[PDB]
Amino acid sequence: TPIHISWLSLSRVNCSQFLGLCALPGCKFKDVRRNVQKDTEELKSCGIQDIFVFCTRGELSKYRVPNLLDLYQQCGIITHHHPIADGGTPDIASCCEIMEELTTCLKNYRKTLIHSYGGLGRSCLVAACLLLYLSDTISPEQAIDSLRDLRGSGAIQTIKQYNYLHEFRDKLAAHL
Repeated sequence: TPIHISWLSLSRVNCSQFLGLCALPGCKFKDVRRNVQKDTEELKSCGIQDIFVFCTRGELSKYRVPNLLDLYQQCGIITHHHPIADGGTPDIASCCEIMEELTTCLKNYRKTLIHSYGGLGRSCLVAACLLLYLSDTISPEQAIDSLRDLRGSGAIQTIKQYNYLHEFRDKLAAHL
């Protein structure tokens, strides 16, 4: 099979663009045997221009895709690797850099895709953060609902992540 991308509409934050989310491309784990090169080519063939990866180095090793980043760039895709702990959250400085690189991809009209291990939690956390980021009217609860509607009730994984969403605005406000 291909690799499925779940496209998030950003119209709720006044944006014509869509943001793509997915699970680990080329992942090879129990019962899951993907072809990292075919997947890459597929994404490339789809028009993907920029890809954000939140999987750590260890994971890329575990799931036998250590040169994931390599392959993406070999295919002409700009790769944004910002490791976030499985079940964890990004510090404010890193999450801030992610928001900025994402916003730029959109303002440039770049077909953008983001992924974690299972595209459910770390990825939804960043996606939901981007909604709060681009809108000052949407609630954490609402941003969570939008991703829940896209990824399922398991959109956000841990209460640590829920906790980050609530107050992400305040933590981000903390700007010296």
